Amino acid sequence: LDAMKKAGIEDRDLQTGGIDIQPIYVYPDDKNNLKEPTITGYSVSTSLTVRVRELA
Amino acid sequence: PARIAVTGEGMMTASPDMAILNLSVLRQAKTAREAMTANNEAMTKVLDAMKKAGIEDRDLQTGGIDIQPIYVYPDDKNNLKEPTITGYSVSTSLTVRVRELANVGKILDESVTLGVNQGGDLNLVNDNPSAVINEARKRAVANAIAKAKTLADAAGVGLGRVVEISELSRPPMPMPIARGQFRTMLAAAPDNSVPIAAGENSYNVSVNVVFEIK
Amino acid sequence: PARIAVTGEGMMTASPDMAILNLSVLRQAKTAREAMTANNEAMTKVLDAMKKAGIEDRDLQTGGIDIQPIYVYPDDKNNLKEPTITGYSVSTSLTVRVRELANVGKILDESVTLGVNQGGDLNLVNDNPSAVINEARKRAVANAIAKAKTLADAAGVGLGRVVEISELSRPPMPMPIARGQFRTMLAAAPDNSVPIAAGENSYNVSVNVVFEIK
Amino acid sequence: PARIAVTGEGMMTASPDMAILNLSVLRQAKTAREAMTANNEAMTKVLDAMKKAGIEDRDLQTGGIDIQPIYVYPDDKNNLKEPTITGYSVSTSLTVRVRELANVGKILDESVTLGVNQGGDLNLVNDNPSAVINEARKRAVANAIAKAKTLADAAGVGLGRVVEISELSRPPMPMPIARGQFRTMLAAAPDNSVPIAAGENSYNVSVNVVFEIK
Amino acid sequence: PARIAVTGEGMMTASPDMAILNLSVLRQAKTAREAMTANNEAMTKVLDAMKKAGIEDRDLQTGGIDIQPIYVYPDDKNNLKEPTITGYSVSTSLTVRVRELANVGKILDESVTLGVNQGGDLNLVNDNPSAVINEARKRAVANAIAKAKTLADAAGVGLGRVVEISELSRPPMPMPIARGQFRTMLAAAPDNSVPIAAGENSYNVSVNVVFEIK
Amino acid sequence: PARIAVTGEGMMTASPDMAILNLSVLRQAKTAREAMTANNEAMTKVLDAMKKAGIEDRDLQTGGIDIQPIYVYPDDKNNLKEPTITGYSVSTSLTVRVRELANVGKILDESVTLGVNQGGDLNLVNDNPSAVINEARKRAVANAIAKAKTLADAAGVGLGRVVEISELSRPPMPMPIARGQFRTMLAAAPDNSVPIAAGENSYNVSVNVVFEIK
Amino acid sequence: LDAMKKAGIEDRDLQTGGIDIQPIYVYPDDKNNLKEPTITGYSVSTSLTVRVRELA
Repeated sequence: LDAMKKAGIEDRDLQTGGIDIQPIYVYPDDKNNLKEPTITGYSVSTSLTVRVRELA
Repeated sequence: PARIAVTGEGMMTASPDMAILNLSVLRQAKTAREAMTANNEAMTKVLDAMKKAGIEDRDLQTGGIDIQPIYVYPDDKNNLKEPTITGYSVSTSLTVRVRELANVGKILDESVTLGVNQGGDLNLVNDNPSAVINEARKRAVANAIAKAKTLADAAGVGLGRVVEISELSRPPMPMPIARGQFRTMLAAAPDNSVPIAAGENSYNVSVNVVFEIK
Repeated sequence: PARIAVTGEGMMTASPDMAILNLSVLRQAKTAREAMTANNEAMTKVLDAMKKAGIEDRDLQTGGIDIQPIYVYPDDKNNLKEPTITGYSVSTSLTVRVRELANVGKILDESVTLGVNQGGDLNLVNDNPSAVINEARKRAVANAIAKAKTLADAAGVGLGRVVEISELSRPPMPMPIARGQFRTMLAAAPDNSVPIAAGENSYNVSVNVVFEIK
Repeated sequence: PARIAVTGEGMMTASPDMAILNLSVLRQAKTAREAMTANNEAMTKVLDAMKKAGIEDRDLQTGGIDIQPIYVYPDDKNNLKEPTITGYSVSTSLTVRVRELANVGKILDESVTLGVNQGGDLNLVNDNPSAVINEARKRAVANAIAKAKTLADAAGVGLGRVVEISELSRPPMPMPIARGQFRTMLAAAPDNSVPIAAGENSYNVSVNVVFEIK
Repeated sequence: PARIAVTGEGMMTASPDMAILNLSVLRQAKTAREAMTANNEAMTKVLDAMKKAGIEDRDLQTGGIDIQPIYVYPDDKNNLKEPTITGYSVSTSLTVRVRELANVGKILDESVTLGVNQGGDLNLVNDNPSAVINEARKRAVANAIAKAKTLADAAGVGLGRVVEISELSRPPMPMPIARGQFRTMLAAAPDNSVPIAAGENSYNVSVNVVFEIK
Repeated sequence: PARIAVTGEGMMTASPDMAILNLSVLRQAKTAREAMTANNEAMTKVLDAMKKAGIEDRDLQTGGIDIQPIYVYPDDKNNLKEPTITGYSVSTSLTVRVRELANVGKILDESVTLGVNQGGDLNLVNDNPSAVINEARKRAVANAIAKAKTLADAAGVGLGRVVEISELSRPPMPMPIARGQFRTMLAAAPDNSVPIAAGENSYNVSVNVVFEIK
Repeated sequence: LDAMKKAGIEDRDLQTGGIDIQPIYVYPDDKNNLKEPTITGYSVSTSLTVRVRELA
């Protein structure tokens, strides 16, 4: 958003929120001997919307 | 040129005296370089646990590196409308020969607790099979001779010298004895001997012998 | 004439010495001519990067090229009923021979970094299989003889010269040892060598030979 | 008599030089006789624009004609509910032999300008395939005598004269590489000749030899 | 005894000379008898139009009468049981051979304004292939000859008398060349004869030669 | 023993000079006995109409009686919940050879009006085909000789005596010339001759000849 | 086999061997929150054949 607020869009045209968080797995294959998956980390995103005034 | 020609077939069964565990150590990094250095490490560790858990060196082996990228996949809240790569998982295989088949328990459990694997599915051999085949052979040819001799009286002719033996057959992988493969063996077993049972390996042999008549 | 004729095969497994990457170059530009140009360029870029990165010229090679038209296809506000050609992607491919394993990560992660693609696609080998193969070949022959002797004893006949040898088999493949081959491979193991690891590579040969009966 | 009979297999792999391309020029009419000329000249339009980007005559050839009706297709107006002939459309193929790789975008975008293609099928063979083949061939035979010898040496015999060569196998095809060829290609490549690589033409020849045993 | 066995292909390509249109001419009547002559008459009408249209009595052929019912099929306003025969329809086939290829559009067009449809179906052929076909034979032998030369050498033997030649294969036939057949052709084609183009016909001969090794 | 061995193939086409009508008289009774006596009657009648319609006796033939029960079937208002037998239909076949192919019309229509049948589908032969085959043969063998002579110069050897001719092939049913079977003939026709057309019968022959070399 | 050797079949009519050993899992359900299965123990059998002479 720093990059945006500099990129030219005011604090009134920006919004955040809606965290999302879920595993990241290692899936069974040739070289399996893993049972179904196993959790190698996590992955996280929040959504952020940007409102571009001045269509051009 | 008058010959009699028969197929002989041998029979041999046996009890696994071994176990062989196939295992995979895989640990993961955000890059590949450190992928292995982390596996390679986790490895000499797990390897060691084993020598001290009481395994001889003649009974251990390795190789089989595998490098697989690790991605993230679309859901509610995601992008590239798709998966994109976040790391690598590196897995190597180490096999272990458990001699003294009564020791598999000690050596099996200790594995589930090294985080190595939930496999190690039934795999058991006899490690001097060569000796067993070789008998099965002898029964085979020796058996063929029996047929031969039978046929030649039944036709009232003499059984002569052996002109051709041939084994052009695909050699005998050993035989776990399956469910519906049940009676085949029973049926196909040798007479006047001690019985057979599932989980027994069994080695057959087919041979062709040709004797000249008179 | 009198002859005893058998087949034999022996086989050989080895954990891999190397890794070979098939890597390629995405560059595309709105006509063909500067498509290849922009390629040729972003290529020689990577090469210098590879060499400096540690590997030799004998150890990396290239060639072959395809320019595929790049399109726009119908959608919303596409009053186009069907596709036109908005550019070209030209890409070609470069193989990277990585001798010395513990390097593979450092070099793969440059396939990540600069360009390239997903890949490495798990390509391993041993530098010269040519040698491993031959030992197979040799174990197979001597194995054949082994059989012959047994049979000959069982039938009470000594064995003569070798009247003939045949390998009309399609040449051997490095059929890798994987799950499905776990057992089958284990089955063909020459006895009391080191066991095999999953991920190893199995070279295997089968050959027929024919002896006179002494 | 005695002998060893083996199939040797040589192989060679190469790098496209020329790029041959098939483009076809089609114009239309209300009629055959009329539009056929509309093609006949529009040809020598581009037969020219080709020497003017500088393609030789040795490098330009054509033939074959396709004259076929164009119809008009029922929707909501339609009628006689079939379609019916509003004219003819004639094509002719001209092919363009383009040597010098990096020079091909030139003579390719020359197309998209004049019609005649969308994208190219872009087929690239090489200088004298008869040449590469011919060495995969020599390689093959050599590889056979090689094989035979490993065999005799292991079997305790001598290797004699060649009493038979043959290859009646169906003659070899330039054989470019896919990703599935992956490994299966790595197999056959002479050890330590240039590492192989995608898009390369691959030529196998396979050959059968019998030497007498001594 | 000692020999070498090769096959080799021979390969020759040609553009079309003529075109040959199959044209069927049908009219129809409430009964056979009348349909037949109603045809005959209109028939004679059309070749007259051709013989004037510029094609000699040597370029025209007739024959192959065909005659079948014409029905009224059951519908809303049926009360007819299955169909009922409202007349007959008759056609004879007549083929026209257009020499001088640039004269097709002329003739093709006429063949329509007179009825008969069947656009020229791109049956452009050539008349004496026998020389072209024959050429490919001559090719094929001499190829396979130069194939044994190669073989004898790399195996170090001298290549002797020709003991056998045979062409038993499915006879040489004008397989024309189009999109799918691209690579497999130019790949299998003569080096530095002209380049090869779509729409051409191609004649392959394949034979088998056996020389005495000595 | 040095030979050259080739397949020859002949070609012959032709215009049906005949027609052959296959017809069925079936009339029906409430019993079988009177089934035929009613057919047998309706027969000698229709037979006669034909001799007087101008057909020779050499051109007529019969046989093929067929007796089929005739039932009634369930609906709204019926019983046995089923079909039950009410009579018999008896049908015999009479075939007629129309010579003078221009006379089929007169003889066809007169049939639809005897109530005989709505068949008589296109069936036309030439009735001295033996003479045509025989040529096709001569071209075949004569053609093989051509190949032979070709091959032996191209290898620079002499064409000798004829040691084996063989025709083990399934003999030549005649060939109506179909739609997509179109070019096969065109392609496969003899050089320097008058063209071919649909509805033409065509007779091919394949023969094997083997000459000794020198 | 003790029970058999007493049940009347000689040491010549009995055979053993063919060990088999595999996990035992707890499979995911309503009250899952377990990912695929998880290993709650193991189960072991050996095969033993008995040869009944005297068909009756």
